[PDB]
Amino acid sequence: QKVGKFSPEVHPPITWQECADDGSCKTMNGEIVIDANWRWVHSEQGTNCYTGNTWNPTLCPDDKTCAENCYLDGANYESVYGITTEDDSVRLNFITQSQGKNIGSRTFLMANSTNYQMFYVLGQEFSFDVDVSNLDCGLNGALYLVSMDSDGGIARFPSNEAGAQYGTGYCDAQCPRDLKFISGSANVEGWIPSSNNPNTGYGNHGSCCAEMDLWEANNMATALTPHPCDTSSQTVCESDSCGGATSSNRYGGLCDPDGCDYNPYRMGNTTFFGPGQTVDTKSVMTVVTQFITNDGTTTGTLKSIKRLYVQNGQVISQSESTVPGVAGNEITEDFCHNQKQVFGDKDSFTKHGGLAAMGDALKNGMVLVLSLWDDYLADMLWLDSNYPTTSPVTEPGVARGPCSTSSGTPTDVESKYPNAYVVYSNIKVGPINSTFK
Ligand SMILES: *[C@@H]1O[C@H](CO)[C@@H](O)[C@H](O)[C@H]1NC(C)=O
Ligand SMILES: *[C@@H]1O[C@H](CO)[C@@H](O)[C@H](O)[C@H]1NC(C)=O
Repeated sequence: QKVGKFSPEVHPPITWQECADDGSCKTMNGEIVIDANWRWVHSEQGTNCYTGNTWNPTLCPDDKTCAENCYLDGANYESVYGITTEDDSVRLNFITQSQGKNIGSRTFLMANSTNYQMFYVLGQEFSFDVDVSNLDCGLNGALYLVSMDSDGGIARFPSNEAGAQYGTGYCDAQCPRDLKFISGSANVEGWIPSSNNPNTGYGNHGSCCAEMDLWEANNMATALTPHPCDTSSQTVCESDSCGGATSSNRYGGLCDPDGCDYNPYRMGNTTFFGPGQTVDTKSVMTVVTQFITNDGTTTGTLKSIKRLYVQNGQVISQSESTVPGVAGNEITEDFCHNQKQVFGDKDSFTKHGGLAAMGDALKNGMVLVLSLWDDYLADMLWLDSNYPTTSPVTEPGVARGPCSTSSGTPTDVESKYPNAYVVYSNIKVGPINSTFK
């Protein structure tokens, strides 16, 4: 992608902290960039290169031609995308009106104006605070890690002239082909609009990546899900090599589209995560995610992922799995194997390396994503509600939340909750047990 000049790109700044065993935590300055896919893509004096879910056929006949012709540009974070920052806090609004109608956003935490803040959390812990009280079923405020390049693909693909500044170089375990710019080129070739989503379509190329879903939730449900890949860093895909939820064969690819999820509701305890419940979604909460290794050091193999919450001065641990025979409250090899077994989902997790593989991604740098969206693929029924909708409720793994099968249809949630939003704050990174108590 090339760089336009109609608006300057100003990242709204955010603080976060780095802790030590003490409990002492030092303040680190950072800033937030919107994903390139939400940007206006225009010609020298555009004239859109991309409107709705369809490219400009004259401006973008090919990837090479479109790369010559089209430019990324600066984003008005508040007035257009509903994005603001407040000391340690970031807020993302769902529906924001201006010249156009914006639905949600995907953003990344940057260290400086040109580079993503890489995190190294193997044997470490990652903590943050979140307000999901103004979210409802159908919505998903996601906070997660991906194996992106610090620079946004500039070093590997010089034709990319914008880089991490303009939020380029995205990838994940879904190996997504909806990205307009992949690897220094456009992805207009072989574009097919989405069947239900009027904003997205899919080109002949995708962007594979490891993915550690720390947090995907609304006020009714949450999910912690590692997604390993055969190879860890950003790999490009051709069309049907991809796999992923978007494609027609989701498992014919190099990454795991499902992951080893832990959802308390899905694992049996239906009075743990929700409004007025053990972990009370009506109020702000701290979300701790430890990453235990073999030797308890930063160099060992990822043995376990532990979840602790902190609310109102009380440490509250992850609730157990009452599913037989799926034991514990931690994500491990043995838990994941029995999970996939007992639930009857394809064990794509192990096929692509499992937790060992996911540790390897974490061993290298991974970038922090903060996002908020509704789901056009599955109406978010895999997070809240019963999935698949046809199967019996009481069948193990079917019920993931207390929400209707009929809810979460994008048109309804966009019509119902235009003032909905998420709040991410109080981001701390340090040794196990160093970011709370
Ligand atoms: C951003 O941080 C990276 C990593 O240290 C560095 O390579 C780059 O030069 C930085 N940019 C600055 C300080 O302007
Ligand atoms: C649900 O989880 C909570 C939190 O650990 C626990 O106190 C409660 O016993 C669980 N419910 C059942 C039926 O075990």
